[PDB]
Amino acid sequence: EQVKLKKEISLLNGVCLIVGNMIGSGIFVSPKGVLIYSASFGLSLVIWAVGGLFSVFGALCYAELGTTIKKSGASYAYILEAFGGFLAFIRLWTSLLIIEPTSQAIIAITFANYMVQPLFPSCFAPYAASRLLAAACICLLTFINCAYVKWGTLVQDIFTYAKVLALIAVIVAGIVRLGQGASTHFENSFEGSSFAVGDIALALYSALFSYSGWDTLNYVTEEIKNPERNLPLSIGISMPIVTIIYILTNVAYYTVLDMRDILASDAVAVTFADQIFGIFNWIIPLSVALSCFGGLNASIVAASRLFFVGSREGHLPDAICMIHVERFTPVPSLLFNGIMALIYLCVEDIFQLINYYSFSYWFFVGLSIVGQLYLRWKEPDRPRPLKLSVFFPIVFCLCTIFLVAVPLYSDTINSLIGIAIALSGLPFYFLIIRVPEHKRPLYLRRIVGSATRYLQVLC
Ligand SMILES: N[C@@H](CCCC[NH3+])C(=O)O
Repeated sequence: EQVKLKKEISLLNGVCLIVGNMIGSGIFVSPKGVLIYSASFGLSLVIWAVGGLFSVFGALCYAELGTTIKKSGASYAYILEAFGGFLAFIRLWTSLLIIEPTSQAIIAITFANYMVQPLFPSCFAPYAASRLLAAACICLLTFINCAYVKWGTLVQDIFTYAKVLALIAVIVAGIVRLGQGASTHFENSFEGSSFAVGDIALALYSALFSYSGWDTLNYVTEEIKNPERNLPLSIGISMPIVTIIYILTNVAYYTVLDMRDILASDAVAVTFADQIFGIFNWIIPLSVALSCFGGLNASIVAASRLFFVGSREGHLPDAICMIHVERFTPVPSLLFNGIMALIYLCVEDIFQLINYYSFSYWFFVGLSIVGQLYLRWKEPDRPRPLKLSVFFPIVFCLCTIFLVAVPLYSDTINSLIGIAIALSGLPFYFLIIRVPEHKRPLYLRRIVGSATRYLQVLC
């Protein structure tokens, strides 16, 4: 009965946090980032499959890591127990300022856009709506996750079911248009491609960037029923599902659209629909909005638990490690994440904020893998229920080196401002965190007063 974040995330709610968070407005809108560089369908599908394989290697690394550690945080519990503190600190701080607020605000804006879109198919949706609809979405998901976490897993479940239904719809349309005929785009000179170290590297980067989120279940891993089984099994059931969904929906696309109008189109699914569904060409913008809703709910669960864990370790203020008394949901962490996402709804060029945290994000996943190897070396006696091999940590450490080098020479000043964000986090750690609580002024008294006032949100 004691205040503890009860588990209540089954295997199904495990597969829905990963699949949900993963397939979101990635293959729905301009997924041709792997087609611009691999200028052919055959090479495009080969690079989809290869990026999927390498994301599977990363997800198996994280299954082993999350069954080894059994602490939520998913990049912050694996840097904190392998390395120490400071690096974990600037992983919560990068996720606190730039990574999680921006990603949630962008998913909210992209949900608003494609909710409104069937009304404004050619005209661009206004900036007044498509930001107020985004704030309504963020606030609704924060409230749904703040009331009952079973509600939050339910929302995630429903909208992941919607995602998979819509993508099965487009995949079925593609297979139909392939069986009846219409196989000109496919299997005929399929690979008049652009084999080149630059182009192949950038297409692999775009694919491996498109399967992100495989580490979403690891954020909520103190709340899984028997994590030892349900975390690796849910990851290993989610990753082939999402890889298959990706390569099949791209097959469909290529079968219907063409190399020309599949580029130079804003949201290629909303092009595919216009070519096939006809009068029901609004279903696909509706499904992009639903998939963005599922992805936003998963981002909110994961970010709320990242900040909760971060404050439980002493990094974020105590007020953020607090459960609700009767509902058992991290109310102050969720309010904080919602505050941050809504603040980042006021920014105009947020899709420009993407790239800083892009480099930093893959850096931190890499540092977590490096920490897994550090633990394999230093403590080869910790109970690891699922210990696969070293081959997967090694290959995905290499793939992380690649995914970190690509945005460091392509656009370097942005990644430098990302490192600047982490450096800006540094002073709080070297001046507030590392203080042993008995050197701070009556700022402590203010902090405790505020923490009590916010304790008056659980009662
Ligand atoms: N992978 C999702 C984004 C969620 C990953 C977490 N930042 C996408 O492809 O759009």
